[PDB]
Amino acid sequence: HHHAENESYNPEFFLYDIFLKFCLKYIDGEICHDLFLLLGKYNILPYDTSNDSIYACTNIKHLDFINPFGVAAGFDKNGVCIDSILKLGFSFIEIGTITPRGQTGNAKPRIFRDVESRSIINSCGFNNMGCDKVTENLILFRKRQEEDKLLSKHIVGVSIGKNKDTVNIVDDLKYCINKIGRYADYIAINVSSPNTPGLRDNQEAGKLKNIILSVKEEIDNLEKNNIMNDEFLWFNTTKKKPLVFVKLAPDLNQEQKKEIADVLLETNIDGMIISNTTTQINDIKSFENKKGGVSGAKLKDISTKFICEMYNYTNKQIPIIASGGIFSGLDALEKIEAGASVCQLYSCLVFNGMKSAVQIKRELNHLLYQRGYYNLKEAIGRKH
Ligand SMILES: Cc1cc2nc3c(=O)[nH]c(=O)nc-3n(C[C@H](O)[C@H](O)[C@H](O)COP(=O)(O)O)c2cc1C
Ligand SMILES: Cc1cc([C@@H](C)NC(=O)c2[nH]cc(C3(c4ccc(C(F)(F)F)nc4)CC3)c2C)n[nH]1
Ligand SMILES: O=C(O)c1cc(=O)[nH]c(=O)[nH]1
Repeated sequence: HHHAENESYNPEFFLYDIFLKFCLKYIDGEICHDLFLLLGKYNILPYDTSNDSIYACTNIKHLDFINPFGVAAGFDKNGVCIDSILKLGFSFIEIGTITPRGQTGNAKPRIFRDVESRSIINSCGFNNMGCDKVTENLILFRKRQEEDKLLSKHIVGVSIGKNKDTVNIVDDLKYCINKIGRYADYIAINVSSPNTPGLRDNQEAGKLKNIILSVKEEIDNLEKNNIMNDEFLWFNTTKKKPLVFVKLAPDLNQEQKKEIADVLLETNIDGMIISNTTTQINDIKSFENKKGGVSGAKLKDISTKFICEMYNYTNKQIPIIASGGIFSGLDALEKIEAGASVCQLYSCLVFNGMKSAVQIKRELNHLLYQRGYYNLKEAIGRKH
């Protein structure tokens, strides 16, 4: 895997795969992740030195993604590794999920990998330093961005959720908006983690509608009450108020999916993230003892079908962010042709490591060539 065919700051430098195979075999998952974050904290991760193809750029409303690959929520929960993760070759990252107060999360061990099936199962429970500290972390990023031209088009979304013991989710969502919203290019509303009791209940149509409208109202009030401030309000990439996405769980029946789509149309959500982890996977022997949501290759078909379903149920009016089992350029094109405008990676970064973005971007470009597309946007929804 000598990178020279396509030194150490190259994401495909041959030692990374060697270290990763060893880590995946012998080293606890959460310790591997700590080591990754530590390398990123000290800016010693490798970095991608390519200009991305202009023919694989994509957008959701005014968000102009330089390429179609971001890192999904839950990878940099605290926003401590934003620059270094982006510089691996990703166009955006969704930090969080954050909650108003910090939490250490559910008890360990709580994360388990299965290399054979390229799957993960987790019961993390929203481990994060809390909205106020993560807001300081994001502000530090936004200040570095302001000075580094190389980062000026990269996007940062923030996933928001509730503390375990909070009764009304809306209170926690509004708290996060008023503290971190002005530094976000978009807000992702997390009503789909399987590891916070009762959170998924908020996918019910009536509750979801009130959640979306409350979040939009709070963002709109943030603007109204602060535009005239001397310091410009939107200290983000877009220089506009954050868009609002909802992240949905794949474990829903067809009637729930249809009622949610009706709500998304009425409330004018800006995007839907399809999807979070699933609790409906049984045939992973090494996970049989274990609690939580499953990610990875065994989630691919489930979530791709879910994209097709919500694209049609929303009559193609709500942009889609794809999450679930994306590893290859083929996987990515299947999500886009199913309806997605943009892809998020998580398991691919765990199992393929530092080369994840370089490799998948290369694979997608070649496929767009072979398939005869002029650009990526032409492929969106072409399955339908
Ligand atoms: C350890 C772990 C923590 C996660 N934490 C979050 C989270 O905090 N918020 C969220 O919206 N999704 C979270 N996810 C889900 C991912 O963002 C992603 O939606 C999911 O893993 C499916 O994508 P993949 O198959 O590419 O891994 C987490 C996933 C894992 C494995
Ligand atoms: C929230 C959460 C997620 C997790 C688990 C699922 N994350 C991981 O397994 C993980 N994350 C990052 C890595 C990579 C890495 C890590 C270390 C090294 C080395 F340099 F040390 F070799 N190389 C490569 C893949 C790049 C891995 C294997 N736990 N908790
Ligand atoms: O923090 C977690 O446990 C978590 C959140 C989420 O949204 N999805 C997930 O799989 N885990």
